[PDB]
Amino acid sequence: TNTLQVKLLSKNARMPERAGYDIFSAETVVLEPQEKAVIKTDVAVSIPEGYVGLLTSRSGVSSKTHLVIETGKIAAGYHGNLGINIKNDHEDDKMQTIFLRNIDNEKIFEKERHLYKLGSYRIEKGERIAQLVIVPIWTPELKQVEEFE
Amino acid sequence: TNTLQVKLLSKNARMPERAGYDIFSAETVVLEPQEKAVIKTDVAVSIPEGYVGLLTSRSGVSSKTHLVIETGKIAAGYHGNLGINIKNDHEDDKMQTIFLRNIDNEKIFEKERHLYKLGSYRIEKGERIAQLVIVPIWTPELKQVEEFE
Amino acid sequence: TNTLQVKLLSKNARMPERAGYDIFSAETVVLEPQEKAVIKTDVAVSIPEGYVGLLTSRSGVSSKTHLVIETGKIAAGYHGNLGINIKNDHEDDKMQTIFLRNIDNEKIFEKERHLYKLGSYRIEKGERIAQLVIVPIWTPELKQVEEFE
Ligand SMILES: O=c1ccn([C@H]2C[C@H](O)[C@@H](COP(=O)(O)NP(=O)(O)OP(=O)(O)O)O2)c(=O)[nH]1
Ligand SMILES: O=c1ccn([C@H]2C[C@H](O)[C@@H](COP(=O)(O)NP(=O)(O)OP(=O)(O)O)O2)c(=O)[nH]1
Ligand SMILES: O=c1ccn([C@H]2C[C@H](O)[C@@H](COP(=O)(O)NP(=O)(O)OP(=O)(O)O)O2)c(=O)[nH]1
Ligand code: NI
Ligand code: NI
Repeated sequence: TNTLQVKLLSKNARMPERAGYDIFSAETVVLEPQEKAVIKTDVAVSIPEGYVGLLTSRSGVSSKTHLVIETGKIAAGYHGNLGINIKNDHEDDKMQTIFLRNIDNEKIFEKERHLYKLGSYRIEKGERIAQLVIVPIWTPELKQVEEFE
Repeated sequence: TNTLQVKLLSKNARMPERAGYDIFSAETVVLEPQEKAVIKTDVAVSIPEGYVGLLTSRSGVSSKTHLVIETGKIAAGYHGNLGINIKNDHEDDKMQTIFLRNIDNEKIFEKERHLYKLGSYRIEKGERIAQLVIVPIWTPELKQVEEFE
Repeated sequence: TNTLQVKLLSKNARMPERAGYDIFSAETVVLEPQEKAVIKTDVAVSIPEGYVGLLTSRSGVSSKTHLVIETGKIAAGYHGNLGINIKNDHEDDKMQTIFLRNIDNEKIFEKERHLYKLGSYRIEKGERIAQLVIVPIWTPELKQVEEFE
């Protein structure tokens, strides 16, 4: 029908909301400068054939922070946990600071002061970090050709 | 109809040209190694429903330079100024040089010699830095599901 | 018809395979930390009008390695050699190691021990490094407008 199925794999998951669908983190993580990771959404979707999903970066977080989301391509009928392919592309300049930075590049004040690497970010459980955009995909048969028509 | 509306927000803006639409800068800026920014196009568009716009990187500039454009997703019926989400991902190696580099990685000769950080780029007002690609988006209603069909 | 033409430009090329089409390298290359490059596929395609191709990153390699593929936008009816726009975004920390890393971040054991820069990768001729995803593109005529409807 004209409806997309969504399964919540955990009590940490969070239903998407709408043009593109806001995707939420299911875990709290701390990324150091240049650290890679795959953030679990604990959400799965059943995209019908003739469609590919795009788990792509959000504009707010991406423009404001060094959090770089490589757009994931959700294949039609892939039912696994959707993971955010992320890298804190902030330069590892060896410096230190007492402040983590949220997904709005603002400092997180700590009641218990800790020492962090400069350019570190914290993603909180249930935060809007990505979004899902579904678009039609064309799958034709391939033809080995010596020269095009 | 079969026509996309385009509004010029400034005397610095520049009409797009065509497969994908060439987007022009409306400002001259200088990005240091690892500097983030949002370059204003001074251009706005009214994308109809059932379509999402993609303000994505150009092939020439992106392959030739360290100028990294995170593809923007222009939602159907967003009428604001389109901004290029960019980062000069060149490593900040602390070195210095007398040359800025254009969007073709070539050196810019300065009649008035200045000291710049190595790996700096200059985007000129009215230069082709990005392009707009519009594609159909699918928006179905979401259904909370315990298991897929 | 309902068929996409594919031409092999070399004896090093390799036919794509299928949701998205797996793209193979036609050359063996070694990328140092922060090195840019355009990897030749030795493959050309004739995408019909009303469609744009997306030479985008693979999930395995991209999430596992620092190999960053800026998604290429293959315009309808572009018949040139498809090249992978890549950057080894691993930080140039000046360190050295005897191991190259494959597209699975695993160490490559060398029978002839050599000295490499830490965070270097090797792409092998005939490896799955990218994939092609074709989606419909909308090309309307542009209208200069003082205010939207
Ligand atoms: O960022 C991502 C990327 C992929 N994925 C999922 C969706 C997709 O079904 C799967 C990998 O598909 P890709 O086409 O992106 N890469 P791969 O070539 O490994 O998949 P396949 O071999 O099935 O084409 O992993 C994510 O959840 N997040
Ligand atoms: O690079 C960009 C990214 C976004 N934009 C614009 C277009 C879009 O309408 C708006 C942000 O939409 P996104 O879906 O990209 N992110 P966000 O989640 O913040 O928007 P919304 O909350 O409306 O979904 O900003 C740009 O001009 N350039
Ligand atoms: O990563 C890439 C990017 C582009 N290409 C090819 C496909 C495309 O037809 C051509 C460049 O088209 P783009 O729209 O990506 N950039 P450009 O503005 O230079 O092309 P045009 O001026 O024709 O719009 O180069 C690749 O093979 N790999
Ligand atoms: Ni993209
Ligand atoms: Ni970097």
